[PDB]
Amino acid sequence: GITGTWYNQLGSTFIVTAGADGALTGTYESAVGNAESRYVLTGRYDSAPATDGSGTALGWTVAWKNNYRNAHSATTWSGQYVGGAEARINTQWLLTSGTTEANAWKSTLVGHDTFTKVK
Amino acid sequence: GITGTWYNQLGSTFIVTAGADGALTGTYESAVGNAESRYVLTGRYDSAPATDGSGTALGWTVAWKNNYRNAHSATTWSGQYVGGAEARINTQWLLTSGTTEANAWKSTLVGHDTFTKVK
Amino acid sequence: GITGTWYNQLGSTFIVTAGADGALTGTYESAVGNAESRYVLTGRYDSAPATDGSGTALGWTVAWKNNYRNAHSATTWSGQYVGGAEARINTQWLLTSGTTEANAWKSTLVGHDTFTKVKP
Amino acid sequence: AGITGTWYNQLGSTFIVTAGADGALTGTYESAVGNAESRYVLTGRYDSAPATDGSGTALGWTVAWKNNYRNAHSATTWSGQYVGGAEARINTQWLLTSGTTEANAWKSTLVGHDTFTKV
Ligand SMILES: O=C(O)CCCC[C@@H]1SC[C@@H]2NC(=O)N[C@@H]21
Ligand SMILES: O=C(O)CCCC[C@@H]1SC[C@@H]2NC(=O)N[C@@H]21
Ligand SMILES: O=C(O)CCCC[C@@H]1SC[C@@H]2NC(=O)N[C@@H]21
Ligand SMILES: O=C(O)CCCC[C@@H]1SC[C@@H]2NC(=O)N[C@@H]21
Repeated sequence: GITGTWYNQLGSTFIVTAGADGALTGTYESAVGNAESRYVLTGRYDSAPATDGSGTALGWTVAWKNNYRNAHSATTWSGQYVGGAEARINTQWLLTSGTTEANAWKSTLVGHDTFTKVK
Repeated sequence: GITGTWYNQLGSTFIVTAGADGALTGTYESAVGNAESRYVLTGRYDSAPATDGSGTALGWTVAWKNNYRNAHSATTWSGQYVGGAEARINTQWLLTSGTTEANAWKSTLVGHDTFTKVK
Repeated sequence: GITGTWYNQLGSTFIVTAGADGALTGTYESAVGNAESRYVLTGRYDSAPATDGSGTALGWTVAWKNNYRNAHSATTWSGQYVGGAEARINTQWLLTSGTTEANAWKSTLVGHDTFTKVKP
Repeated sequence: AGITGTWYNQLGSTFIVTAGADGALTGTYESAVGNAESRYVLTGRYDSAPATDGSGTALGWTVAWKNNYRNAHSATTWSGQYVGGAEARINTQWLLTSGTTEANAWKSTLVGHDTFTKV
């Protein structure tokens, strides 16, 4: 259910393949921030989720360097996939920028992204 | 400097290889929680960091399923590598469990782990 | 604007008064968790926000002890009030439970609540 | 009662607090970093009947970063627990939200962790 194209509330595009082995691989294109075009992502998901009606835990990382620019930053998304008619991936994320030690207190943004199969 | 065996303040063991393509690959073994033995990890890091004294941004994911146990959960660590005489990786993390829709409000733990190469 | 009765996406009820010099005071009633009835809250907000369309920063705390039970925990909400035709308070929160040192790694839940004045 | 007094975190900030019998926290905060000058009002709450099994005492407080000297249009909340004894600490995680346009709301919130000691 996870493999495919997903869109969050910002209009970013998350292209992912879920491997039989628990791997997530794909590309991420952000609608905002110091980013242009596609970035590599890799992550992991629970390939044998609970028998009951529970979400499928997952996470992935983008480092914001590609052939066009380098923001010296990385975002990790941690969340769960929920299938069905209005399938969603509900996430919280941490975006860490490379900082000097003096500025490390302000290195990390936190937020939440909800991904759907429709824009 | 990222490639190696790292330990956090809980005693967990993070074995990682940093590839020239920006990939992080390896295994994680937690000293705590619903976990036993090693788990696959994958992540990304900035392969061309700033040269101005800033750390190197990175992130990785563990889904807590292996051949022995499945916690139906995933952790993402977002942080930066700080080089020096005593290299360190400073992270914040998000641990999401698969939940029902009604219990989604309590799906995600947050914390912070600091890693060094001192066993 | 901020003063009023607010409800989040869980159906929890946030009754707050914004004071002239930056105080937030009121009661919180959670629809979920180890909680029943109302709890005291206190917080702070920016009483002189920007006038450029930016939201109004604010935050508050609940310790989850009242006359009926005590969860040995506290939540803080950090967020901003967004004025307009549909007033909204958008927050992220941290819920810390009192733990032993050995369990401190799992002391804190994180989430996000959005509040409106629409009664469920 | 162990909460009442002057605390310092790892940044050099000073946290001056009084714990009321009813569960109130009141005092002042002076940050060593950020868009901040002199003391700011804080208010918060703590568990005034904590467990007696060696667990910490849950607490939180808020600073809005306006005082008579300046206004950063931001607020921080600290959520954590007090741990007593010879090496007393208040261990926290925090969320700092800046007032933003809706277009920039995705980057409104910084997250971190502060450890307060009596020294
Ligand atoms: O500005 C940067 O340093 C890189 C781009 C950051 C984009 C963030 S990642 C979290 C949030 N979700 C998105 O789809 N975009 C932003
Ligand atoms: O309990 C689970 O659901 C799986 C084990 C989680 C262990 C967490 S991940 C964050 C923290 N850092 C560690 O080294 N262990 C814990
Ligand atoms: O279970 C507890 O320890 C006390 C109740 C916590 C309820 C939380 S606070 C964050 C979220 N928002 C709500 O309205 N309820 C939950
Ligand atoms: O820059 C601002 O908007 C106001 C100052 C923020 C200071 C933060 S609060 C979290 C962290 N802990 C501190 O003691 N200072 C910083």
